[PDB]
Amino acid sequence: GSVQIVYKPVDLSKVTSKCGSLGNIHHKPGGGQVEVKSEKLDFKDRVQSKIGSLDNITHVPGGGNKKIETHKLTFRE
Amino acid sequence: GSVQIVYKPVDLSKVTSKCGSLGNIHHKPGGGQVEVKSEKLDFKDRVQSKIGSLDNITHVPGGGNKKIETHKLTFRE
Amino acid sequence: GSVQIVYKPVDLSKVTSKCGSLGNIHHKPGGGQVEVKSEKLDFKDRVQSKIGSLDNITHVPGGGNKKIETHKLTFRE
Amino acid sequence: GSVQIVYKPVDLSKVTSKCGSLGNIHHKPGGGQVEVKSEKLDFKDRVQSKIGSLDNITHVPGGGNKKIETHKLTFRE
Amino acid sequence: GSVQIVYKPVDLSKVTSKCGSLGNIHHKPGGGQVEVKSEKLDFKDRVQSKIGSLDNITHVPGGGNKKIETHKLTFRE
Amino acid sequence: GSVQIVYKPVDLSKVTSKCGSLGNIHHKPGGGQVEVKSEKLDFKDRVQSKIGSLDNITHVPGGGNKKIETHKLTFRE
Amino acid sequence: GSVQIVYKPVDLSKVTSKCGSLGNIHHKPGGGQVEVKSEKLDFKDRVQSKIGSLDNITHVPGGGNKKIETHKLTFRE
Amino acid sequence: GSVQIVYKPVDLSKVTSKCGSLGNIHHKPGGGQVEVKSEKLDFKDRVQSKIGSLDNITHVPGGGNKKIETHKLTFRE
Amino acid sequence: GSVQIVYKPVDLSKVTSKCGSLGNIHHKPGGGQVEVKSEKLDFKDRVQSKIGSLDNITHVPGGGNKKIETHKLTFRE
Amino acid sequence: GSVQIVYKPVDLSKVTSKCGSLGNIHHKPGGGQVEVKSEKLDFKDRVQSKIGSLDNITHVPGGGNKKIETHKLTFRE
Repeated sequence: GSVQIVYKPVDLSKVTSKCGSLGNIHHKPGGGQVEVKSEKLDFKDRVQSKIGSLDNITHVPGGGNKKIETHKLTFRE
Repeated sequence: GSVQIVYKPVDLSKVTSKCGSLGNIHHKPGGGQVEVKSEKLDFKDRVQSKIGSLDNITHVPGGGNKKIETHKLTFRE
Repeated sequence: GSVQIVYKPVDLSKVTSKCGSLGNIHHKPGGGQVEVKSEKLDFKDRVQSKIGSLDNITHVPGGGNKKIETHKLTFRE
Repeated sequence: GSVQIVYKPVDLSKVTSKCGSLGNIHHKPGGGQVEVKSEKLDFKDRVQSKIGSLDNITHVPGGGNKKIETHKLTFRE
Repeated sequence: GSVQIVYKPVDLSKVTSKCGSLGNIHHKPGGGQVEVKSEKLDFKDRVQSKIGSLDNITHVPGGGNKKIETHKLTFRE
Repeated sequence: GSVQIVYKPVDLSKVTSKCGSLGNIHHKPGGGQVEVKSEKLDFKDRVQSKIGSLDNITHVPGGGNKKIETHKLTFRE
Repeated sequence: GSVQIVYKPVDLSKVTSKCGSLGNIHHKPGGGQVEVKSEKLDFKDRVQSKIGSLDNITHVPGGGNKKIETHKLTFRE
Repeated sequence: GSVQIVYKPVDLSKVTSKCGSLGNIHHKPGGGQVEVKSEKLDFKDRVQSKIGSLDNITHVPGGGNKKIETHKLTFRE
Repeated sequence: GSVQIVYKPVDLSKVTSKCGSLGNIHHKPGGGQVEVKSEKLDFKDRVQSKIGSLDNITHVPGGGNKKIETHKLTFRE
Repeated sequence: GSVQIVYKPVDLSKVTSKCGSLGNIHHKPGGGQVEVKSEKLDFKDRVQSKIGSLDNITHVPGGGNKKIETHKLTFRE
């Protein structure tokens, strides 16, 4: 019972950006107010939690391109 | 019982952007107010939670292109 | 019982944008007010939750193109 | 029962950015106010938690491109 | 029962940025105020926690590109 | 007798190929026979001769693109 | 008799190939026979001769692209 | 009789190849026979001769790209 | 009779190859036979001769790219 | 009769190869036979001769790139 598996994908891909100018961004929000009340906290096992967050993010990449490639060969029995 | 599997996809793809100018963005919201009250918190197993969030994001990539490619060969029995 | 499987798709695709100018965006909302009251929280297993959110997002990519490609060969028995 | 598995994907990919100028970013939010009250905290097992956060991030990469590639060959029995 | 596994992926990838100028970034938020009250803290096992944080980050890489590659061959029995 | 000659041709040309897959070429001619009889050969001055040849050529370039350019400026008086 | 000659050709040309896969070339001719009979050979001056040849050429370049350029400026008086 | 000659050609050309995979070339000709009969050879001046040849060439360059440039400026009086 | 010759060609050219994999070349010709009969050879002046040859060449360069440049400035009076 | 010749060609050229893998070359010709008969050889002046040769060449350079440059300035009076 011969089994042959050949796995050779070829990727010549290209994720590209060109910008001539990326300027004059202004991020001036007014002041936020967050008031969170939790009487008891009791986290267990796998938990990711954000309580009372005020995030002011300015994210200006000249690129920002991305490429996620996943390869997976699975030979069970 | 011979089995042959050949897996060679070819990808010459291209995700491209061109911009001449990317300017003059203004992000000036008024002040937000969040008030969340939870009497008891009890998270378990796998939980992702956001409570009381005020997120002011300015995201200006010159590109921002993306390419998600997934390959999967599965040989069970 | 010979089995031959040849898997070679060819992709010369192209997801492209051209813009001459991308300017003069203004994002000035009035102030929001969120008031959420939950007497008890009890999350279990796999849960994604957002409670009391005020998100002010300005997303101005010069591109923003995307390409999701999924390949899957499955050989059961 | 001969088994041959050949795994040689070829990747000549390219995630590239070009910007002529990336300037004049201003990040001037108003002052935020976060007030979080939790009567008892009791975290267990694997927990990631953020309580009372005021994050003012300015992230201006000249690039910011990324490439996540995952390869996985799995030979069970 | 001969088993041969050949694992030789080839990667000639390239994550590249070019910027002509990356200047004139101003990060002047107003003063934040965080007040977090937790009556008792009791962390156990694996816990990552942030309580009462005011982070003012200015992150301006001339590049900022990244490449995460993961290879994994698993031969169980 | 003022003579001004400005010779500035501008060339942004582009000779491009994209081939996803180029395979499975078989060049299997039958055997040939060449018989040339002569007695005298008296070549002189500029002679490019070729007598009694049997060529089998498999020429498979990945692009094989050509660009031939020729600029001449001649000036007598 | 002022003579001005300005010779500034500008060349931004581009001869490009992209081949995803270039494989499986078989060059299997049958055996050939060449028989050339002569008595006198009297080559003189510039003679490029080739008598009785049997060439088997497998030429498989990955690009094989060419660019041939020629600039001449001739000036008599 | 003032004579000014300005010879400044500008060359930003580009001869490029990208091959993902270049494999599986078989060059298996049958055996050839070459028989050349002569009596006198009387080559003189400039003769490039080649008598009775049997070439088997497998030429597989990864790029094999060429660029041939030629600049001449000739000035008589 | 003032004569000015300015010879400044500018060359930013680029002859480039990228090959992911270059393998599995087989050069297995059958055996050849060459028989050349002559009586007199009387070569003189400049003769480049080659009599009775049998070449088997496997030429597999990783790039094999060439750039040939030639500048001449000739000035008589 | 003032004569000024300025010869300043500027060369930023680039002859480049990138090969990920270069392997599995087999050069296995059959045995050849060469038989050359003559009686007199009377070479004179400049003769480059080659009689009765049998070459087996495996030439596998990692790059094998070439750049040939030639500058001449000739000045008579």
